[PDB]
Amino acid sequence: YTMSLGAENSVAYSNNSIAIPTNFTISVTTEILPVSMTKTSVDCTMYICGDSTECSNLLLQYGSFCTQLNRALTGIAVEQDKNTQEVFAQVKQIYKTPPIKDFGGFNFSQILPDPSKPSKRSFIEDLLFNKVTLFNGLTVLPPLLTDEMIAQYTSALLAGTITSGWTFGAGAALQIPFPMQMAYRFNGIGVTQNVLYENQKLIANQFNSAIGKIQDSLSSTASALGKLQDVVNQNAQALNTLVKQLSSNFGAISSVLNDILSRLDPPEAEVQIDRLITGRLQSLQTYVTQQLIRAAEIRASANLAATKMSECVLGQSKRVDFCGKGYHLMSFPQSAPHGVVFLHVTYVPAQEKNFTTAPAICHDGKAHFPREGVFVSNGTHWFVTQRNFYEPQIITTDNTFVSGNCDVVIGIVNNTVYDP
Amino acid sequence: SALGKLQDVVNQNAQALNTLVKQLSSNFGAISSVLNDILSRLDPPEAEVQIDRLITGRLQSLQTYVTQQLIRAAEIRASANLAATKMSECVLGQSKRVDFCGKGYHLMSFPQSAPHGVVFLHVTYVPAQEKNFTTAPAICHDGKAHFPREGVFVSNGTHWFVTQRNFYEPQIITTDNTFVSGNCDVVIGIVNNTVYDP
Amino acid sequence: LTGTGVLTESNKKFLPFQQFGRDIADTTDAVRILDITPCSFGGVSVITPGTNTSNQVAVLYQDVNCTEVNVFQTRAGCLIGAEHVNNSYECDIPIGAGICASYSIIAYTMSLGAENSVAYSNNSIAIPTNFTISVTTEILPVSMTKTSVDCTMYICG
Amino acid sequence: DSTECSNLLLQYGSFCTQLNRALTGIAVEQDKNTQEVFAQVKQIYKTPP
Ligand SMILES: *[C@@H]1O[C@H](CO)[C@@H](O)[C@H](O)[C@H]1NC(C)=O
Ligand SMILES: *[C@@H]1O[C@H](CO)[C@@H](O)[C@H](O)[C@H]1NC(C)=O
Ligand SMILES: *[C@@H]1O[C@H](CO)[C@@H](O)[C@H](O)[C@H]1NC(C)=O
Ligand SMILES: *[C@@H]1O[C@H](CO)[C@@H](O)[C@H](O)[C@H]1NC(C)=O
Ligand SMILES: *[C@@H]1O[C@H](CO)[C@@H](O)[C@H](O)[C@H]1NC(C)=O
Ligand SMILES: *[C@@H]1O[C@H](CO)[C@@H](O)[C@H](O)[C@H]1NC(C)=O
Ligand SMILES: *[C@@H]1O[C@H](CO)[C@@H](O)[C@H](O)[C@H]1NC(C)=O
Ligand SMILES: *[C@@H]1O[C@H](CO)[C@@H](O)[C@H](O)[C@H]1NC(C)=O
Ligand SMILES: *[C@@H]1O[C@H](CO)[C@@H](O)[C@H](O)[C@H]1NC(C)=O
Ligand SMILES: *[C@@H]1O[C@H](CO)[C@@H](O)[C@H](O)[C@H]1NC(C)=O
Ligand SMILES: *[C@@H]1O[C@H](CO)[C@@H](O)[C@H](O)[C@H]1NC(C)=O
Ligand SMILES: *[C@@H]1O[C@H](CO)[C@@H](O)[C@H](O)[C@H]1NC(C)=O
Ligand SMILES: *[C@@H]1O[C@H](CO)[C@@H](O)[C@H](O)[C@H]1NC(C)=O
Ligand SMILES: *[C@@H]1O[C@H](CO)[C@@H](O)[C@H](O)[C@H]1NC(C)=O
Repeated sequence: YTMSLGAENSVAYSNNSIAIPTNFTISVTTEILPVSMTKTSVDCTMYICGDSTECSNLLLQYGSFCTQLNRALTGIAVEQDKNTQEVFAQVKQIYKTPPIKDFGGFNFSQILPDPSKPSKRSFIEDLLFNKVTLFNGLTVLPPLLTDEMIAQYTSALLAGTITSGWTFGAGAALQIPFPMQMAYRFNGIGVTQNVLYENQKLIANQFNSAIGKIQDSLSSTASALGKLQDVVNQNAQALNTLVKQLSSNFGAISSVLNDILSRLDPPEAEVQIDRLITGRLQSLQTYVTQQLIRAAEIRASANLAATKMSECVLGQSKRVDFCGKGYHLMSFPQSAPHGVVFLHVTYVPAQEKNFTTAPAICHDGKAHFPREGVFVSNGTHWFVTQRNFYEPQIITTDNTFVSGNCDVVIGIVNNTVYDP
Repeated sequence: SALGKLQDVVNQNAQALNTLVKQLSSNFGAISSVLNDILSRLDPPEAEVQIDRLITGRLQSLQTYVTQQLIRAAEIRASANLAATKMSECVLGQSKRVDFCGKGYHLMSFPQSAPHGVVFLHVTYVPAQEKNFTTAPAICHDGKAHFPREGVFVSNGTHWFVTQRNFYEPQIITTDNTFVSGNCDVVIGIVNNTVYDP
Repeated sequence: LTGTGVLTESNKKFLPFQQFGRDIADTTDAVRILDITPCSFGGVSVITPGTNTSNQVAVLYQDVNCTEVNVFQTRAGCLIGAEHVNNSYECDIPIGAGICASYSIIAYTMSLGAENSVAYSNNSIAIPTNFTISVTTEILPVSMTKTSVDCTMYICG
Repeated sequence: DSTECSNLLLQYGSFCTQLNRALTGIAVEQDKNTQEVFAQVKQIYKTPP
């Protein structure tokens, strides 16, 4: 068929009509970002020749490409370590969650470290690790930061986020009861603190339900970590392709160097060695170039991940869709085998209602504009509310300001303004 | 080693050029690394065979160097895009992004030149001398719940004040800097207090 | 068929018509039944606190269980010449697998940072009473040397 | 379409698969770039008459 771009709808746009939500949704979405890849070291002399002195002699008379390839691979490994350090080792102190989990009904046991010691990983981290499944001079250099240390970094970041908000990302951590932290975050997205202080129980229940939906999605729905799996698969495919190319004839009489040496005279043996060296060296050049390109891509992804950690996790971001769809509230990091997972907690408007607006109010031959919010009328009664939530208030001189007469404003209506 | 990044960049470039020069004087499987001796010693068929071999080797070395230079140029372009962005919203303005231009609340930045790069001196605000106070989500007065317009309600042990979030400026609770948004029967943590009406 | 490696008793079962056995990469693995496993090999790294600070060095064999050949064993391989201390310091020379070295040469596990527990409780906040103006230096390369190579002159001369 | 090329390339290796995989990955990446840049919404809104 021809793919459909999405649902087709027409929005009722009028010069005196607005739609304001009367309810909200706390939605938790998951974002996957690769942070690093496997550190592979290739010994060029061992790969091309395989501990044969004569092939090594012909290689060293050929040139110094081996040093260049080793330097490139070493630089790739150090870049991977730096990527891991920059994404994870950001906070200079390891914060510990207090034993009394009094977060005003906001459950966090699914992302907090489990006291039962499952390698000091949260239950979500355990599912993330379990969901992804991971001789010729080819070695795998272990990462500098172990999985437990990465988990401890994530736990410290998460504990600092809960117990201090964004204060610990800008200096010394300052304790906050985590309810006024949510009130501050609501203030950041344009919602007054009264919404939280009226619907705290509902907000906590919705947040726990969203975490549970993430629980079910990670438990049942597979292929949720497609990016990390794709990175691992590409690296494994490239390595396997190099391994397969090790046993190519390249125009020689045999792909086994030892067989050539034990069968053929030194002049013809060395010309066959030259052919094999040319082929294997070209294959290694191709592999190193692809590895460098992939390392650059992974470095860009890790820079993006570090920016997301610093902006979404250590604070509240006003950037649209940078930390999840909707008005971003907070983010929680979770460790992944070769990357990171961001649980973005966001505010989504819902349950909308029609209203009639007016730019200003003409009262006593004067134009009154709202300080913050918008003028809305249901039926024949006029009120002022806030943009992101329907909280009507009586129009009063305190929350409105006067600017000129009501002759130049287009769309102004006649209404009374209460003077207290 | 304060300017270690620029030093690393110039060292990498110098190493690449030095490696190219060294590879120029490599045998590449021929009889000698010099071409004039090949001309003066061999007959035209063998001479052109050795010249072809040397051309192939040097062409491979030059392509390797060019590819490395292209990768490094892409990385430097990314770094320069980052630098231009940092200049754009940290020198030409104030950035609200966390840790983009310094550890702490960024105030302003100053750019300075460098032999092959730029250096940003980020002036940032860092809180210090933290003190512990007793808080409440709202204040109950005349059967009504009062919330601060901006800031937070704190208590020093006996009296309740309202201050700002990033600094301690305690002020008496007043109807001017507080707003009423309901009663005291729904707010968790409500604390009874009086609000001065001027 | 000539080669270098270690002959080992094989638990795999061959067939009467089968003589050689090759695993992935089409390389010889088992020969008639004896398994061929090449002897241990790997890289050699040197850990030094710099020539001026000291003349002492430690040798790290990566991916080699060097019990066959001050000895420490880590997931990154084995280390010779360093005394294992059970303290926790900031990493100075990154060895790998969470293990670093510092100056006698000691090897330890990385200290992730100062550990403190925020005094988190309801109706309690921490508010600063003073400010600090901090200037932080950040360095970003903007450009590199523009080099032009004439291929005709370089290759031929 | 010469059999000698196939004969001399089957022993040369599997570079053709590498190049095809690289080009396929590039093509998939461009499709993803367009998809990410242009499909920021899932509803096709229409301007009122
Ligand atoms: C908002 O939705 C929740 C259920 O999601 C409901 O319990 C609540 O009453 C709604 N709010 C209003 C004002 O109707
Ligand atoms: C949080 O959820 C876990 C299991 O989902 C439960 O054991 C725990 O009691 C919950 N905490 C609160 C405060 O409800
Ligand atoms: C309210 O708005 C919706 C969509 O914005 C529209 O379909 C509906 O007709 C409006 N209702 C009234 C009474 O205008
Ligand atoms: C409009 O809504 C307000 C709610 O504040 C209510 O007091 C008023 O009666 C409503 N007017 C009409 C005409 O429904
Ligand atoms: C909206 O447009 C209509 C034309 O259909 C006009 O009669 C009306 O005065 C306009 N109202 C405002 C507030 O602009
Ligand atoms: C508002 O009232 C004034 C005075 O009664 C009148 O001149 C004007 O036409 C009214 N405006 C509207 C929009 O009804
Ligand atoms: C009191 O303040 C200190 C520093 O000012 C802070 O680190 C601590 O969390 C606070 N709470 C205590 C000691 O209960
Ligand atoms: C709190 O401060 C007020 C005035 O700033 C003072 O009257 C009172 O004695 C103080 N109480 C304590 C316990 O420090
Ligand atoms: C704080 O929590 C304790 C129990 O942990 C409770 O007794 C107290 O009433 C709470 N105070 C406020 C202001 O929420
Ligand atoms: C606040 O005062 C009202 C009446 O004056 C009383 O009913 C209520 O229990 C008081 N609350 C507290 C926390 O003292
Ligand atoms: C170490 O540094 C010193 C002074 O900085 C210098 O003289 C020496 O050459 C360096 N290395 C050696 C060989 O000690
Ligand atoms: C080395 O081998 C011994 C026994 O052969 C084993 O106990 C030890 O775990 C190995 N060391 C490592 C981690 O390579
Ligand atoms: C740490 O290591 C030392 C020496 O390796 C050993 O005595 C013991 O396992 C640990 N010592 C202490 C005091 O924990
Ligand atoms: C704040 O620190 C400065 C020095 O940085 C000092 O002069 C001043 O007395 C301090 N202020 C307070 C209120 O302690």
